[PDB]
Amino acid sequence: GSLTEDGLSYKEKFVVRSYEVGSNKTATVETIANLLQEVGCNHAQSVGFSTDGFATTTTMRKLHLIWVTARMHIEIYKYPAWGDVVEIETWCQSEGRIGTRRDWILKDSVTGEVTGRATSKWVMMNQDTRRLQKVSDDVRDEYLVFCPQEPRLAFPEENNRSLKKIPKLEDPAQYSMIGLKPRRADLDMNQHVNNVTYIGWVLESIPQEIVDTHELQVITLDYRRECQQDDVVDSLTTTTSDSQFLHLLRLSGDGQEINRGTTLWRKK
Amino acid sequence: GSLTEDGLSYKEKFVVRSYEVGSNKTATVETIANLLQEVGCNHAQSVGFSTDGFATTTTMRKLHLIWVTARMHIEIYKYPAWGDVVEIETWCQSEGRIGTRRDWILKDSVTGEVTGRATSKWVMMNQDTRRLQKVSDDVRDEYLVFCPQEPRLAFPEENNRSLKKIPKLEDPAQYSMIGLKPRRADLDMNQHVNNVTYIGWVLESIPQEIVDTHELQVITLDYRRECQQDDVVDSLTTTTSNDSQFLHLLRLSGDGQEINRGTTLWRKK
Ligand SMILES: Cc1noc(C)c1C(=O)NCCC1=CCCCC1
Ligand SMILES: Cc1noc(C)c1C(=O)NCCC1=CCCCC1
Repeated sequence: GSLTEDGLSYKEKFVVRSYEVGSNKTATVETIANLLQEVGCNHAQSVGFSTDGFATTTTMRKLHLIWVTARMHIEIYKYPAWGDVVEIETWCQSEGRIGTRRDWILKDSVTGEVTGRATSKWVMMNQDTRRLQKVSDDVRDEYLVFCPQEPRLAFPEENNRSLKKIPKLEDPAQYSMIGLKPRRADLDMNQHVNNVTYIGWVLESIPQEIVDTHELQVITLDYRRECQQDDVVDSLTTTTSDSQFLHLLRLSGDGQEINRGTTLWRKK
Repeated sequence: GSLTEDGLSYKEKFVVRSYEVGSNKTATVETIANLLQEVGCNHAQSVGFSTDGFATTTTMRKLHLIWVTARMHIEIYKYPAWGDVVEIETWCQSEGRIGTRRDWILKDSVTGEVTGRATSKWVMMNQDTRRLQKVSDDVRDEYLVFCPQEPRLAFPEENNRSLKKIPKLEDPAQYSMIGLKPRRADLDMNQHVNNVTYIGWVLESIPQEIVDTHELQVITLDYRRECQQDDVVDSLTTTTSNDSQFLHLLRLSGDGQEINRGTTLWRKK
């Protein structure tokens, strides 16, 4: 992997591993999501930001400020097979005082064809109080020198799937998976649950028949609250429709929301 | 990755990924175990065996026979850091009519120093009845051409940890983690739970204080029964011991049917 010629984006190649594939002999969506966070981390390191998952600058660390994912949107046209070479390109951009955006383009290295794309919105917050801040001015300058100044959107379409409001699932849910817990493998260097684990938890309430007759095409997820090491999650799914579903992750007892999303599935 | 000059072993290099590390900023044991299974699969493919996790030959598929892990033994001296390059060498060997053995050597590519080693015993079995059978001569000849004919042991020692009998944990267990379930990410191409998930489940009943003051040095695990997609596991641990040793047991949540038993040796950090 390396920053491109202009230094305003990063590229990296991956060979799909034997343990990274599911029932269709193709990469799981959790493998794809892990590959996205890997190239995003390598881009953060190549420009001097932190590599702890928060992509902080010098002044952000001085003020105990971090970047947190608020929303994610992934669209996959073709899942890579075992042994395939995928090329991922990533870049970040300023969204005024609202926050940051990180985009990804996935391509098959042999054909150069776009096989997937992703977008994510990030917000600035105090690491201890968790209170959101509007992006100041001294922070915008420390990281805008690494962003293209002209807009560069992985999903350029005027008001598309990545910018639609997600509603709260109403009880009773059609499908559910209860008592989900993260294990040590799901935790990062600072013992926080990996962002990709929440994707897997959402998909656990999808029935096995849908998974065996359909492929996941689009996934939009809102991150409301962080799940701790000792927290237990309930995964809820209801059909809204191709096949579409509405999702909800909440804490096992009290029912405190952690995530809500939508999935669009295509027949095999 | 590629088979070595003599074709009797396989090597592959890996760069440790950001999401593959834990609290120490070093690779988790599940990442190490996944890297071992990856190079083992690439070696199976390089010599024409199946790549479904069973490493079957033509005649084995004709008779519905598969290789299954019976025991695993891993020793780690130094866990690789984020961005480090590790080199893994693997080879398999005939253990007469008992089964096969697969060995691994982990090295830091920059220093060439041995940072870890692993061994595993495999047994032949009918895929459907799950009945273990002695390895026949037809099968023995189809894979012996890929094994070194002289012994090559990752753990050559005359009385080492990889060949010690593991006892069954007696209730009450000192520590426990209940209601563990595999997710879709933990399943292979044929919807079987990945062998590395069982390692992670064993380590879930280790207290967080041990994990934060010690590093895992040795892990020996016996695989008695396969956990299904819809099965729920209970993880049990009791201290047996500068070092700390534990006895482990994985069993089904209800009835308590054993799936695994093992031992871990931890060194002060
Ligand atoms: C920048 C940066 N610095 O460290 C990391 C790690 C990144 C990064 O790109 N993380 C993406 C997080 C994510 C991926 C897939 C699921 C939804 C959330
Ligand atoms: C040969 C072969 N062919 O496909 C695969 C996959 C292998 C392989 O080496 N699997 C190792 C299994 C394992 C890994 C970590 C500890 C527990 C047991």
